[PDB]
Amino acid sequence: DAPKTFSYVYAVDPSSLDYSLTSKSSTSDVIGNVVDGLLENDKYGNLIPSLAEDWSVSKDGLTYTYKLRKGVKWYTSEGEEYAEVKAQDFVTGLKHAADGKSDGLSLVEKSIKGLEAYVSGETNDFSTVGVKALDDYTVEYTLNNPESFWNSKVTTATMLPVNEEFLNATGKDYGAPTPSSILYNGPYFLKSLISKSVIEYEKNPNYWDKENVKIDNVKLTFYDGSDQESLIRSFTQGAYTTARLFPASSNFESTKKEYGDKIVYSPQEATSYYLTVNVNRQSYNKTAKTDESQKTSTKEALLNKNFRQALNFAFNRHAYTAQLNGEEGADKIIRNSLVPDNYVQVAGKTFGQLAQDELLKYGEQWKDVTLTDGKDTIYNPTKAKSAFEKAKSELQAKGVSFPIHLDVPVEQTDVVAVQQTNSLKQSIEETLGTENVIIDVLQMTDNEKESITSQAKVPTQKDYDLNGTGWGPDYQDPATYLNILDAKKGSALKHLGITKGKDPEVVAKVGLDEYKKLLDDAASETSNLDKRYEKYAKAQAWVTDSSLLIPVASSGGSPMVSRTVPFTKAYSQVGIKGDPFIFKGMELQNDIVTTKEYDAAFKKWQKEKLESNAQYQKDLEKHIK
Amino acid sequence: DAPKTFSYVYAVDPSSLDYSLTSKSSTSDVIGNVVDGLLENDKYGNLIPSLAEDWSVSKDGLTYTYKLRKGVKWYTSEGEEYAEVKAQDFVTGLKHAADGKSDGLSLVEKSIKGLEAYVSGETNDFSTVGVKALDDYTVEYTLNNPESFWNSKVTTATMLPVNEEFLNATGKDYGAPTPSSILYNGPYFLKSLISKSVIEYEKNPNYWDKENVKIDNVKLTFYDGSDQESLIRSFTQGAYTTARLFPASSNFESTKKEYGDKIVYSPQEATSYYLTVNVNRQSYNKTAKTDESQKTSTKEALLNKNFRQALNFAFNRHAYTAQLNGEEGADKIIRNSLVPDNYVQVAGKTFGQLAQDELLKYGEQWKDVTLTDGKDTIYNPTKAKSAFEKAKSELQAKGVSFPIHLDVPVEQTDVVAVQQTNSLKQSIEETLGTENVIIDVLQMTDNEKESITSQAKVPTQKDYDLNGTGWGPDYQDPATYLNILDAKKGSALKHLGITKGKDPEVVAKVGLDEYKKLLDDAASETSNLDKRYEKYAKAQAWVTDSSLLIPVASSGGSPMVSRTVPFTKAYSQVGIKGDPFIFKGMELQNDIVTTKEYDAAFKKWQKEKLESNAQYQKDLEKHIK
Repeated sequence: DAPKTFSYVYAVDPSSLDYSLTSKSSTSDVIGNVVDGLLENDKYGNLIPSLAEDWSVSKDGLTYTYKLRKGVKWYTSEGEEYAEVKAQDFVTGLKHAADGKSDGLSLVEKSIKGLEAYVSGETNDFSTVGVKALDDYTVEYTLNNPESFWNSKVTTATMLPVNEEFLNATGKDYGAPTPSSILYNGPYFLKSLISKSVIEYEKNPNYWDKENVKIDNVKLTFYDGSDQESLIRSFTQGAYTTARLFPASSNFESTKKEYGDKIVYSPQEATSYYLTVNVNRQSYNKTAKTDESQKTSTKEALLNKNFRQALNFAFNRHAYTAQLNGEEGADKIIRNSLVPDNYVQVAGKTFGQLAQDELLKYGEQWKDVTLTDGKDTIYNPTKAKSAFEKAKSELQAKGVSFPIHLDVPVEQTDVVAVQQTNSLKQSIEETLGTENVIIDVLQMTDNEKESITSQAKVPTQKDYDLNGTGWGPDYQDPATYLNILDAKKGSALKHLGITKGKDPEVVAKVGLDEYKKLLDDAASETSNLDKRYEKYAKAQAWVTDSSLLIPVASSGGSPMVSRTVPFTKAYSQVGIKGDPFIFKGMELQNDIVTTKEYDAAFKKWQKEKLESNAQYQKDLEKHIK
Repeated sequence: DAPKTFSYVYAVDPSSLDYSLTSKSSTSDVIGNVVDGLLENDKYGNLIPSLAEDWSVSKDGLTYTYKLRKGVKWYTSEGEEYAEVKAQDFVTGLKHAADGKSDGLSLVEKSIKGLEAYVSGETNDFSTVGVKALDDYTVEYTLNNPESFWNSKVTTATMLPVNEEFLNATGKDYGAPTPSSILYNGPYFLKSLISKSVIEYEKNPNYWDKENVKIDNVKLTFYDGSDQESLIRSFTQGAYTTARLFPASSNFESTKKEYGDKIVYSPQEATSYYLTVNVNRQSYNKTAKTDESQKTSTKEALLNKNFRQALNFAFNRHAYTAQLNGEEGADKIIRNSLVPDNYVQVAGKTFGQLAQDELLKYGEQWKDVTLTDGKDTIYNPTKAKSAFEKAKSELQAKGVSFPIHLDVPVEQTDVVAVQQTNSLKQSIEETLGTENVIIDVLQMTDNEKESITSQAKVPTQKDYDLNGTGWGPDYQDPATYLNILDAKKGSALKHLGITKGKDPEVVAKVGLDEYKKLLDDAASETSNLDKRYEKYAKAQAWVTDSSLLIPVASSGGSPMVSRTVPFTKAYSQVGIKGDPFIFKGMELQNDIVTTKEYDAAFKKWQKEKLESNAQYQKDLEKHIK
């Protein structure tokens, strides 16, 4: 349901309940809950009607008139009806503040006409002061000067109403620090006021605005400041509704990890996911195209490198991976390469660092593109439109018809895959415009999607224009990734519609023959790791530029909570000795690992892993004999 | 202490424990914990010694030789010593993989010399294959070609050792999915393997590297994927050490708030804290200056506006408020003005918006300075050095001697105040250089700090050059702040060493007479709120430029946790009806408010409060009669 009791603390006892005579907040903090004035504040600070249901100010700004609500009663400490709140109770309160030498008078002493002369003593009768009860329900204030901020003063303790009969009947005991010494017309009764112990309010069931009083009981235990941690301790046990924390105390950091974020996203792993562009499709059993003019224009468009690059630059990876992971986890799985950035290294430089240095040769469009993990560096609508206009003119000189239709199958029963593909259609069509490119998302069963993609071994059966797939490593060398596009044995050629031994026509068109020379020149380096990894980085740059394997994401990046000490476990990306279920070296702890501790441990591990692998590689020389 | 049991899940049963014959990960995930090979991985991925205590490769890269550790034993399922691990066990394992038609052979089939011919069947004797036991503790591999990634292959299941006696003795039952079907030499014993139920490992107490095995017991309950939420549920009950979360499930968001950050910093409040520059000091009972030449040069320096602006631009507020609040709470209390940004508004434009528009008249140094809350916009070391060089030349033409010494008292027993003042000395001296300015932090008792600042009513007793103090509002008008510098009645003049009715000399030097004309012109507007608040914004711009009241911070910004529904409570900055202990309108809830929910509620409240106050101000017209 919803709680109706509020429990917290207070720090200063009220020495007096006479709100007319003192405005120290140790009194007002009680009185503001139990005694109402002319106006209130809403949740936005606006001065809204309280005991005055309406108010007006004269044209000259000197006269303020308040129309009171009629059915409002004063109530005793015991809850018994005393009398009806009348306009004269506002003359009484202000007259009591003057006669009683109140400390809260300087806000209105020189504003209310004739009041300053009455407090100084040069008049002895209150009739001259600019507060009048024109009738039982009309309070009128007259000021010396116009005050645009006057209404902000009517919510002070000095300006509250006081019943004259009760004031004189109780006499010297009026305003004593006990609940029986004042009368109540506000949202709450003061049920208990025990010095250096407790303050208790209970909702007044006859309050005129009882429906806005949503907390029925309020209890404030006395807090001396001797134990700053009693509050967060009581809150954790459920005794307090709220708890102030103190950043300077010796215990703040422990409090921070107990109530801080604990969800962490595992580091990205070695499997790389990408989209395969079918540049040699001869199966159209599942297409949205109608003409052969559309099939032809699509086939020529996909063979154009500028057109594949325009698709690449137009694809919003964050929106695509926000559908599978979180919005907070969307960047945690993005990969802009095929070989992971740090899969190997030479002289402290990661493979992605090497591959990026070879990438700008292919054109200015690769400026600022880093072949890294964690953030989409490829998506660029400006670059995508610039790439497409170049493709548009090349194709338009070949009788190509626009828009280009692109079939992308997806399993209808896979909600995330549908949402992801719909986002792919969205980002590309938004960037390139639907008069240019149309992504035809074809939803279908598990098996027909599978029958035209993953179990369509024969390339001539691959029935799509774009499809998502992945690849993971088998040995600690870039070739385990980069060999999948090998013109004669590459396993990824069937996903592009290319058979391993045929199609020299298509292989030459997409440039896979130039890639083949890059593969063999890199493979020839059997000993020199520097030359070897430099030459494979040239191959990765070709893949990035080719846009045949439009990168999407990696494995890993899954959210989790854990009491495992992170980055103590043995680590590997090939073999079995660093797999996820390897427990040698792993440490456990009693407390949940917080997100901040995990991210600080990850950055330190990243820094140490770089140094360790580099020192290890230098030490490979000592194992020669 | 530290837990020694790991509890989680597994999803695929091992169909076989014969690691030589299959490399499916449903087998390797078990075997990697219980059977060791030549090399391991450390926590960084490096291939480190395992059963081979050292290894070498020939100059041509074709021959790899591994020196085994001697005291390693094979152990039964029961924990009984079987035999000592010898080099021949690596010939046996690879020969078993060939004879048994293993699926994990394609990694090394064409690398190990003569192996491919043996698996194809054109040789029938294993003596031709490039794996040899040169003695009981020397394994030698011969490759067809050099492979810089070869060692990454020796941690695969296919490459693990196998005892020949046990292999032939157990026969057809070898590798069955039961723990008695293999032998153990790795970190763990396989204690239980019940299909679709449990996998249990126990630490092997005789393991050669037992000190790196820090988890004693591992239990993996079978997880079928039928209930994705069983994992986070079991983790919350303490049954699992870790738990994967699934961002697509209907329950992820609830999981996120249960394990997400819950600490929130209350919004900044109306009290403004600032540093008062003593421009008229005639009490030197607590100073670090020695000469009169230093007192004179300091007195003239503080009267220079460029010098006060250089101090202002040089003061790092984030570092100062990182000592009182958190490092995560440091910006949560910063204020760059005297009047709060949104204290009043005209036509949807906040007072800080008005004041900023009047600020750039005073010079280019106020470019990009916003008079807002939340982020230090004043601190600028470039602007501080540019301001000081202008001050340097003006003062150097008046016989002023550098560095300028500035006394700043602080209560020694107040740790935070000491740390804060030391950071003030740090940031200013780092920016301006210690040959130019020196901030002399004078630590002292509670009372002497109090005796020369807050209870030194007479201005001639103010014994400092800079001191921190604050001021809060009494009515909803900018004048409640801006009147404190009034030349004849302003309460803040004594903090600058200026008496309310005297010192026309000093008042004219710092320009407080020009400020006085700004105050009266603004005060003259009794009705037009637009002209009134525009003219007070001109006064605030003068204060910002004067740098007599160098702004520091606000009240509020305190960290807390709460079950209160935020921004339902009545709100006010003057009066008593919106004070912190006002409970009318406040709502409670059962769950702890998370930081994300509180910050989304704050931004929405900020947006609504702006619209509500503006609609309210337009509606003030209907109350005229």
